[PDB]
Amino acid sequence: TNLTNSNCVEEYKENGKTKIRIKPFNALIELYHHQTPTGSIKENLDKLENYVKDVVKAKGLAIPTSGAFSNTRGTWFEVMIAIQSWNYRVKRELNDYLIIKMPNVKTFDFRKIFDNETREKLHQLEKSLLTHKQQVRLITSNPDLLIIRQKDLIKSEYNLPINKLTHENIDVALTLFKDIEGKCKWDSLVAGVGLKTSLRPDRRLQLVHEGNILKSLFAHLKMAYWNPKAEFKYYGASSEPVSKADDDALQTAATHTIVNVNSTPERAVDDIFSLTSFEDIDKMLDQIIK
Amino acid sequence: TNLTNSNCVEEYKENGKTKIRIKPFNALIELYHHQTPTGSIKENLDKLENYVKDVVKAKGLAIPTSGAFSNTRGTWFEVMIAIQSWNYRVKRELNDYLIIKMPNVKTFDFRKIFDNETREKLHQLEKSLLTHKQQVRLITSNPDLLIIRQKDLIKSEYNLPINKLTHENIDVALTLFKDIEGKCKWDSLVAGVGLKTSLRPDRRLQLVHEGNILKSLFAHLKMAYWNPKAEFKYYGASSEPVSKADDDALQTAATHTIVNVNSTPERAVDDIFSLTSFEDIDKMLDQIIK
DNA sequence: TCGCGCCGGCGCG
DNA sequence: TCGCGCCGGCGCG
Repeated sequence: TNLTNSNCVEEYKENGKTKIRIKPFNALIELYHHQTPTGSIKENLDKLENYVKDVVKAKGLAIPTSGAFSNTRGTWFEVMIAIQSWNYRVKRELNDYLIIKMPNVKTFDFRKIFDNETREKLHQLEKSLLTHKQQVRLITSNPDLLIIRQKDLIKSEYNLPINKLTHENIDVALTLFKDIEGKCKWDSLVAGVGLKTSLRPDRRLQLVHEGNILKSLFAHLKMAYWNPKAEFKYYGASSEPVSKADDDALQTAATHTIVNVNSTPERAVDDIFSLTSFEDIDKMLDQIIK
Repeated sequence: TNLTNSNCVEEYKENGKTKIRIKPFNALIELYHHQTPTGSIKENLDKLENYVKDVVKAKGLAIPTSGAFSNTRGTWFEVMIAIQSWNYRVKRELNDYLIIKMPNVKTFDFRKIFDNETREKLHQLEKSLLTHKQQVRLITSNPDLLIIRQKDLIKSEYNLPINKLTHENIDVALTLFKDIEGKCKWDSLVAGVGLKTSLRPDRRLQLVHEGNILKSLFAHLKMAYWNPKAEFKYYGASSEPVSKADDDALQTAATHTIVNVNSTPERAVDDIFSLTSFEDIDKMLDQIIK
C-alpha cells in the first residue's frame, strides 16, 4: 500500500517556493506496467486521478489544481486511445493503415507528413492567401489522431503489440509521426479524430473549426489533383455520454459546401463517438476505416 | 472595512451540505454603485475578484473554485463592456445605432432579432440543409455583442447614461435585446463582437467558428436579397495583450470565400482588439462603427 | 435537471 | 519564456 515511493508527482522550485507537478506518463506506467488498461474508460481516468491524489496525500503535499488535472486527464485519454489504436491495426492486420497520435502544431505541423509535391500545393495556397490587402490564413490545432492509408509506410516493428505501458512503449506510440515525415501522398490521409474527455457547448465547436479547416485544405488538394473520388473525413470522440445538443452542434456544415442551392452539404465533423469502453475504440475504428 | 455584510457571495444547500455561490452582479453593485468603473480593465477584474475573496475570508467560508471565478470574470467583463457601450452611443449621440449584450442561444437565439421576412429566408436555408441523407446545420454560440444600425429602434430612454451600477441599471442593459425582437431588417445587423478576458490557442479558434458561421448565414441573406453592398463584420476583443500567434490564428479565413482562385478572401474575424482601458472600448467602437 | 457559454491552470518542449 | 492544446467547475434560467 506504499504510495510515498511513487513518481506520478514531481517537486520543483519557482520563486523560492516548492511546487507540485503531475507526471501523467509515470502515473500510467505505475498502474499499467503489467497489463494495458481495460473496461470502462472514464473509470480508468478517475482511477488514475484518484491514484495521484492518494500519492500527494501520502506524501503530505498540496493537491494539484483542477487545471493540472484537466491537462493530465487529456493526456491519459490520448495515450489510452493511441495505444489501443496501435493494437487495433495489429490484431486486425491492417497492412496499409496507420493510426497516429499527433503532437502539437509547433513540435510537428501535420502538414509535414506530406510529400514535397503536396506541400508545395499547400504553400501555393498559403502564399496566395497572404497576397491580398487583407491577409488571411488557414490555422487550426493539430488533429489529435490521424488515419493514414499508405502501404509502404508500414514496417514490421509496428506489428508487435503493446501489452504493457513502459517509458519505451509510450515513446514509440508518441513519436510514430516522425517515421512518416515527408512521405504521405495527399490522398493517403483519410481521416482525423478529435479526442475529448468531456464536451462543453463552447469547446465542442472547436471540433467544427478543425473539421472545417482540414476539409478546406483537402478540397484545395482535390482540385489541384482534380480528383473527385478522394475523401477526407473528420470525427469527434468523447469519453462521456454525447447529448442531443452535442449532436446538433456537431452536425454543423463545412461552410464552403453550402454556398449553392444544388450543392450537397457536408458536415465539418462526420460523426461523434461516445467511447464508454476500450471495446468502443475498436468499434469506432471499424466504422472510420471500414 | 466591514466585509461580512456583503452579498457578493451566497450560501445554498446541496445534498445536505452548505455550498458557496458568487453573485457577480452583487459584486459589481457593491463596488460601483456611486461611479461606473474606470482606468485599467484587467485591474478592475482582479479588484472585483480580490473583493469577493476578502468577503469569503472575512465570513470564514470556503474560497470559490477557479471555475467559479472563470465564470464570474466572464460576466464582469461583459457587463463592463455592455455599460461602456451603452454610454458610448449616448455621448457620441448615435441616433441610429444600438450596441447590445446578447444572452445565450436558448434564452434568446439572436436570429429572433430579425423581421418575419428575414427569419423565413433563414428557415428556408435551415430546412433545406436538413433535407438531405446527411443532415447538416449551422450552429454557433450567440455573439456576445451585437451592433445594429436601424434608426427606428432607438427610443429616448436609451439616451439616459449609466453613471452608477444598480440592479435596475444592469437589468436594462442586459434585457436590451428584448426591445428589438422581430424588428431588425437583415442589413441592419452590421457587426458582432466576441469578448474574452483572456485567450488560449484552443479557445481563440471559437472566435473563428463564430465569425465563419455568422458570415455564412449573412452571405445567404446577401444572395436572397441580391445585395452586394451590405456587410457584416466580426470582431474579437481581449482584456489581455494579444500576441503574434493570437493574431495569426485570427487571420484565418471564412472558408466559403477561398474556394476559387480569383475570390478575394475574407477573414472570419476582421480584427482582434486588446482592451487595456475603458478608453479602449470607446476606441474599438470608433473603428467598428466609423 | 441540465444547457449555455464563461475561462483559468496546467505538463511539456 | 512562452506556445500548444488540454478540460473541469461554474451562475443563471
